[PDB]
Amino acid sequence: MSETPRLLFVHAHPDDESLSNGATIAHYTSRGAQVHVVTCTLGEEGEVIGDRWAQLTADHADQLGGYRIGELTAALRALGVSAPIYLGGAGRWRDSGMAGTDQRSQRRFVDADPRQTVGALVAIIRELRPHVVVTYDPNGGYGHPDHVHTHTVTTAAVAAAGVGSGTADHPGDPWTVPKFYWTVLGLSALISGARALVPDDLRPEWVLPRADEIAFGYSDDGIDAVVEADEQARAAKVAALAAHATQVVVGPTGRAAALSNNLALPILADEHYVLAGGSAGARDERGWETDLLAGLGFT
Amino acid sequence: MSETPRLLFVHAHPDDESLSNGATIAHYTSRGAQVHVVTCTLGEEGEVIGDRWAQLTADHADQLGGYRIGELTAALRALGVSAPIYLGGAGRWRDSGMAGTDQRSQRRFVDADPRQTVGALVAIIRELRPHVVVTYDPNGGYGHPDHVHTHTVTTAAVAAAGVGDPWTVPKFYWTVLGLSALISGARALVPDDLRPEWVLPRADEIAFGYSDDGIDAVVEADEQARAAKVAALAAHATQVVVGPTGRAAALSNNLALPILADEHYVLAGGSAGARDERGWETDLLAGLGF
Ligand SMILES: [Zn+2]
Ligand SMILES: [Zn+2]
Repeated sequence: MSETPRLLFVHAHPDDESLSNGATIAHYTSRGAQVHVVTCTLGEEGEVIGDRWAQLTADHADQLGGYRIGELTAALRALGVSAPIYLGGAGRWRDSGMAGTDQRSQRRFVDADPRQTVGALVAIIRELRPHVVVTYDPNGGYGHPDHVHTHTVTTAAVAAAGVGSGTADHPGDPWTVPKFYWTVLGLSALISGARALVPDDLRPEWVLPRADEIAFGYSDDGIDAVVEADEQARAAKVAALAAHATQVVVGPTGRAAALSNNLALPILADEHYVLAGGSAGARDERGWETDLLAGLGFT
Repeated sequence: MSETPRLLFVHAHPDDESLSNGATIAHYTSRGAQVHVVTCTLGEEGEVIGDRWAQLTADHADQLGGYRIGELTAALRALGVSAPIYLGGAGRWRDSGMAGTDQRSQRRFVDADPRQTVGALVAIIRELRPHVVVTYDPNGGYGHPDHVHTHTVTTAAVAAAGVGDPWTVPKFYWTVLGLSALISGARALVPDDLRPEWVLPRADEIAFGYSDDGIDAVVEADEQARAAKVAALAAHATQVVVGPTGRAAALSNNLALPILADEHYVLAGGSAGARDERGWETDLLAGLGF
């Protein structure tokens, strides 16, 4: 274990950390926890909002990933995290592209040698020795191929990290992650969130989404934990999303945001999780932990 | 010619603005002038110093140009310039690489249609109406293909901008290396100015230095401007490292170079103002009535 708590979030693209776990990250950094984010790709295949950087996309100059390094860096800082960590090194494994898009590249993350991807993340785990690790559920949240792959890699890495390896002269330093969570979308919290939005929250060109285009929400019964952050944490999440300016636009009141598809989304203080490995601590009347560190003895 | 002076520097790659003109840019912005820099490529084909960003290069992830946007932005801000301007839009025309090289892209600046490149720069000039424009000499300084191309495009644009909305650039300069100042700067360096891996230069590693009689103007830096130049170079961390005393720097080849605040120019168009005992203007704006 040790004295200051340590948490690790493993994501696919720049912005995933803020969209999924921004409020949770800021929550824990503000309480003196050591939090790191690992990002598995630079996001080379992203769309761009606005004209200024529009020629950086893969179908033009194809330089978007390098630009998003600065966005990620600023977003992490807003969340209280000091620097990005790109799996295998910045630029190692390329954004694999949205589902269904047939993509040309011989460096795609989904195609990468599991020995290398898993090996890279085992090293990070063993170095950082996180008490909590967080990543996507098996369907990668909304089904993005890198999200699914990030889940597969991270699951395998968590399993390998605590197992003895290395040679007689170079023994591994194994670390068994105490608690392993999937970050997931809470269906009910989202409905509540969308329903609380007023026209003043939206930009004129944004459309509210209907049931069908949203999406893959867990029921309260499928959820094991929540971090219910305060307004200071939520405002950090807002600032982190604003920093990903090519990817995400925050509305006039900071209550809502939208990606390039112009679907308005609420920016919530509550973030939900499924416990995939380890022992739960105390659960409330919903059956949820209210602290990812629960049972680990920091309180 | 509004009485606030307006200056435009046209460069090939991120860092060229600070290596060539950093002190001059800071000198003028600190004095309330309107200064802009146009950068013609993102520098996609650059090498990288250090391991952190090493896989960004064109023979790995090929994403370095997008990363260098932030380096340029920070460098510009250290010089008092609020934002980068990439010719034709960020990413329009690619870094063409060193001479002799070597690439898959057909978006190279050197191969670009003159109508588009010159057209783009003409629009910027008519928009900014600079009193002074600066770019490389005809050999592009040290001969980088993009630097030669930048000179060619800028020269064509300056000529075209004032022909029938039109702006005739009052004064057009080439930024050049001063031979004498480079020799003296190199000589003044001591091993403490360098980092472990760097090599002190000699009479050998010079090349394209202009003589004092071939120079028309100098902007002599005060300490605030030199310090801004040093901060700007430092911001281009993938390309340039400043030494421990801030008096020397080196690119990826590890050849130490003095950080010479005094920057020299050849008047390529327009009329000179007052010259000093060296035969040099000491202000690019000389004779324009500010
Ligand atoms: Zn993603
Ligand atoms: Zn250059």
